[PDB]
Amino acid sequence: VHHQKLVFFAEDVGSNKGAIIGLMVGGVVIA
Amino acid sequence: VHHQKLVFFAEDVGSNKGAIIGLMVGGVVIA
Amino acid sequence: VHHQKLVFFAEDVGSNKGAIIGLMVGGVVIA
Amino acid sequence: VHHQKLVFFAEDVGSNKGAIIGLMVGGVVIA
Amino acid sequence: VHHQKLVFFAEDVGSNKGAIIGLMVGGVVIA
Amino acid sequence: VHHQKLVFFAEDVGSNKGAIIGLMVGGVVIA
Amino acid sequence: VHHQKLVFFAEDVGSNKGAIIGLMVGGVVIA
Amino acid sequence: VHHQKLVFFAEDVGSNKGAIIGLMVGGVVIA
Amino acid sequence: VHHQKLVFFAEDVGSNKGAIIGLMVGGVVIA
Amino acid sequence: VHHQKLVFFAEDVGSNKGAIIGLMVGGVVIA
Repeated sequence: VHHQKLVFFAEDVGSNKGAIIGLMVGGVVIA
Repeated sequence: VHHQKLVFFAEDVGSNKGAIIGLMVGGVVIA
Repeated sequence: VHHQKLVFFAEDVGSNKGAIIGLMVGGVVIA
Repeated sequence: VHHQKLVFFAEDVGSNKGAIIGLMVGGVVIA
Repeated sequence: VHHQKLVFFAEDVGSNKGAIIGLMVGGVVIA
Repeated sequence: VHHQKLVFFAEDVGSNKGAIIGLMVGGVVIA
Repeated sequence: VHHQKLVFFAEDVGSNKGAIIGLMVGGVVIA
Repeated sequence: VHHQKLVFFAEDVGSNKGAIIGLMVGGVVIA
Repeated sequence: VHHQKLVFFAEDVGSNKGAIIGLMVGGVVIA
Repeated sequence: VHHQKLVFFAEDVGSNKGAIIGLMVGGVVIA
């Protein structure tokens, strides 16, 4: 198994007010 | 198995107010 | 198996208020 | 098996308020 | 097997309030 | 003239993704 | 003239992603 | 003229991601 | 003219990520 | 003219990540 660059942002992000997650194992993610 | 660039944003993102997830194993994702 | 660029955004995204997921294994995704 | 560019957005997206999923294995996706 | 560009949006999308899925294996998708 | 309780929701609403308006005077309401 | 309780929600609302307006005078309301 | 309680939420609101307006005079409200 | 309690929240609000406006005179409100 | 309690929160608010405005005269409010 080989994980790499799960989430990619090639350009600029103005702001983040939610949840940015690459990899999770449980649950209960609420926006 | 070979994971790579699961989520790609080639250009700029104004803002994030929800959930951005590359890979998950459980559940219960609520926007 | 070879996963790559599951979700692609060639241009700019104004905002995100829901759920953006590349790959999931469980369920219970609610918008 | 070779997955690539499951969901493609060639141009800009105004906003997202639902669910954008490239690949899923379970169910219970509610808009 | 070779999957590629399952869902294509050549032009801009105003907004998304439902479910956009490239490939699914289970069911129970509710708009 | 006596306006009261133009729109009533006796029970819980799961979500709103359209337009809920009690009273309007102009037009151009688009769902 | 006597306006009161134009929009009523007797129970809990899960979320709002559209437009909730009690009274408007112009137009151009887009969901 | 007597305005009062134009928009009423008797119970708890989970979240707001749209527009909640009591009274407006212009237009151009976009969800 | 007598304005009072244009927007009422009788119970707790989980979070706000949109726009909550009591009264407006112009326009161009975007969720 | 008599303005009072344009926006009312009877109970606790978990958090605010958008815009809470009592009264406005211009426009260009973006969530």
